[PDB]
Amino acid sequence: STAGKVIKCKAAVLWEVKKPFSIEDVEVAPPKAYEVRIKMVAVGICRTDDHVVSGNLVTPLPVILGHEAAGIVESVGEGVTTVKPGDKVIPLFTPQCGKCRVCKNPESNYCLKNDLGNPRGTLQDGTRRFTCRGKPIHHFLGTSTFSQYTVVDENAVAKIDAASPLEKVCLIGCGFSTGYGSAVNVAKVTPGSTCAVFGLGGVGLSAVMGCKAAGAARIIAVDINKDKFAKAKELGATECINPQDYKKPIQEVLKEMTDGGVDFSFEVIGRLDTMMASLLCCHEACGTSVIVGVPPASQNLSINPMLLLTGRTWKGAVYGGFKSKEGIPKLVADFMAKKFSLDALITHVLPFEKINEGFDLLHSGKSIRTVLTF
Amino acid sequence: STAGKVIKCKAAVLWEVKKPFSIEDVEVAPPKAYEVRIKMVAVGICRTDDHVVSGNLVTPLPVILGHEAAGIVESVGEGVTTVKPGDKVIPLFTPQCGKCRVCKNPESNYCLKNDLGNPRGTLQDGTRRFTCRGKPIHHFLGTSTFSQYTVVDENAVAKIDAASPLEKVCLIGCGFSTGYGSAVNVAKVTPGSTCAVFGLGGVGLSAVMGCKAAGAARIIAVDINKDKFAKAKELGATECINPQDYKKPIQEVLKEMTDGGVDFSFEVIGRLDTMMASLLCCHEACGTSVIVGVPPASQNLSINPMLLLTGRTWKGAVYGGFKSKEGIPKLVADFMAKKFSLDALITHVLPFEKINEGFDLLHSGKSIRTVLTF
Ligand SMILES: NC(=O)c1ccc[n+]([C@@H]2O[C@H](COP(=O)([O-])OP(=O)(O)OC[C@H]3O[C@@H](n4cnc5c(N)ncnc54)[C@H](O)[C@@H]3O)[C@@H](O)[C@H]2O)c1
Ligand SMILES: NC(=O)c1ccc[n+]([C@@H]2O[C@H](COP(=O)([O-])OP(=O)(O)OC[C@H]3O[C@@H](n4cnc5c(N)ncnc54)[C@H](O)[C@@H]3O)[C@@H](O)[C@H]2O)c1
Ligand SMILES: [Zn+2]
Ligand SMILES: [Zn+2]
Ligand SMILES: [Zn+2]
Ligand SMILES: [Zn+2]
Repeated sequence: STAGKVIKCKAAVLWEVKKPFSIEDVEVAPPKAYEVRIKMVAVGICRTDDHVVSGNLVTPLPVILGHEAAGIVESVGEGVTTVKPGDKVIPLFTPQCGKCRVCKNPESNYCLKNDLGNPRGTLQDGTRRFTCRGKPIHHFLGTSTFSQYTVVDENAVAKIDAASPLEKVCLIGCGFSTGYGSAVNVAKVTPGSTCAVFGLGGVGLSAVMGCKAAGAARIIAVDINKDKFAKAKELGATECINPQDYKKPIQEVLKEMTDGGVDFSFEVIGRLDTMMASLLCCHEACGTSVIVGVPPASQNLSINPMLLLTGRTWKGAVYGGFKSKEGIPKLVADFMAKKFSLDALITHVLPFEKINEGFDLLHSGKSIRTVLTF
Repeated sequence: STAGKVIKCKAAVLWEVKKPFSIEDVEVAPPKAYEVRIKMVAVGICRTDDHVVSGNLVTPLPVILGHEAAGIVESVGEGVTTVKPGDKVIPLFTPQCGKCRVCKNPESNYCLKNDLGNPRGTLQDGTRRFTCRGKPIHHFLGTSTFSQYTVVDENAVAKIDAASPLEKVCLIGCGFSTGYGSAVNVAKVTPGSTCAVFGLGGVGLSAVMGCKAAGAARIIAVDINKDKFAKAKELGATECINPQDYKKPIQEVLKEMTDGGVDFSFEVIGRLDTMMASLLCCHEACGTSVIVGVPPASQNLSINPMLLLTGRTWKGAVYGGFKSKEGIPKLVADFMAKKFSLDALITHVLPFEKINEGFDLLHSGKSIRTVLTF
């Protein structure tokens, strides 16, 4: 078929920050050893991809973004053992190399092969694999799934049940794993808990579902766009509060209604002020706050150490604490076992060519998740 | 009798900022409903008392300070079931009321009857018990043990072993418990780990001891006053490193030396600089940083969220996370079972009358603990 030689296909290239997508012809080069070329079926538009086109994330340009996705293996490099041609996979946006200090810790998931800390714009081997009009293109977060084909490494590709719906199970690459793992795994939510979840988009609604899942007493979701409330209610929310109806700031309104702080506070928006509301609204001698939202580049918060001395614990994490290559297999098997549902979150399915339109529904706020089909 | 009514004795009166403490004559009105009037026998000087004098801790003046002590029950106020007269007893700078949210909740020890957070200088009910020169005097942290006699509340005092050598055992009243529990109880130092302790005065050295009791493998004790290292070492430190011998900042100094970050970092000092230094030296994808030192009056840190999004967990604590009425007798029981030695922390024993000399000894770096015997 194509394996061995190069494939020429399309992609939605980002050339300039604050500039639209260019769906172009590109040349995706052969899988090297311990790497794999995938053929996409469906990709999801996540707000982390919208942080690079607006300058909040700094990454080398030109670049082809994307990371919540699903596809089928077209070829394997030498000694690739885990997957084989024909197989179904979900590309992981943080790998599980198997050998590093982080990886060895049962409790850590930010493997030392990730491109989040300081972006290289390559694949672990040192190079790139894309060329457009002769100009090579950079790889986003290792995955680069906004293209009709992709080469990712063997330790960052997770195989899934060959009976999975690729057009639904794709949010398990970031959207769900992240939010759900924040509640379930990271914050260690207790049956009885009172949680406050700031932000009602596809990664936060999975934290609402996760809080419910763990046995929360009250789940207070916070947002500015009120059409978000309904869906959240429907997934596990006890009450929904839009901070615009208040005279006192929302950390006060949320404190008074829970007896001076919620048990767990989550911030799934990603902005410097709400990261403080989410610290101030938990209970001062027993709260916990999990930062989930990736913030604006180079900008700092100011906090007085007395806010933590009494006991609030502040933390955060990437991929909901789930070990990419070992955990996503499982999480897909739980989708399949009919244990939870991704259908609530996917609100529109546009073909790949409308990638920018999806980005406009994300910006106006009509989408929980827009899924792109190849 | 001693008991019955108002006692007239000597006390350590702080009438103004940065003043020497006068030893004047005060009157100690008898314990009301559910109160205790203890006679002091041994008190320890702790830098938190000192934080008031220097203005780091605004607390209302005139005042009697001291919260680290032992003595014997004298007159007990009507309704007390907890302790009776003659019991060798230790006061507690954080109450364990039993009934409040924090008290009910299995992890928090910050009882609401505290003037720790927000001060008031009285005993719980709102009134004060000492008068000097027809002027009424405030209390410090509901204890005020720098005095021959004091009136505590019932939910704030602990019953200990009638064999306990007051003079040494008094240290569990702040210094030991805080540092110990900071490792053993809240950082949760897992076995075969690497810990860093910044600061080597009474409480800090108990934090060194606690990390060893938990079973960590490398203990790095960072402190500028070299002299302390001899004790530190002998007590449980692996390598205590002094900050001035370096060219490079102590965070990265420790980062390289530990494969990018120590596992548990504690700051048992109070310098804002050091609270930051300690966060940055713990491992980005699973580091832990407990604040233990009391920051001076409203000097706020500036930090960027990315230090937490990868996995660091920042948090704080009072009383080793030990619930007061409970943990301190248990801990003293282990001390009576020869579990630790408080001899190694006590470096001077002054006659009470010398209160002023002991503060100087603190300020010099000659002392670890100084016991002012009554
Ligand atoms: N931790 C991770 O591993 C990880 C992975 C992916 C994404 N993320 C982060 O999650 C963030 C959220 O992503 P998303 O997928 O949910 O997209 P999203 O854009 O749909 O969600 C944002 C929500 O915030 C709401 N909002 C806006 N202003 C608000 C305000 N001032 N107060 C409260 N709510 C407000 C918006 O209306 C929307 O409901 C992303 O920015 C990204 O940084 C984190
Ligand atoms: N949370 C609580 O329960 C609790 C209880 C008691 C005390 N505290 C606080 O803990 C702190 C310690 O008490 P202590 O009696 O042991 O005081 P201490 O003065 O004896 O300890 C200070 C140590 O820090 C060292 N040091 C000073 N500046 C330094 C710097 N810039 N870098 C590194 N080391 C430096 C000093 O050399 C000394 O070794 C005080 O701030 C006190 O207010 C908290
Ligand atoms: Zn790894
Ligand atoms: Zn994403
Ligand atoms: Zn103290
Ligand atoms: Zn209480």
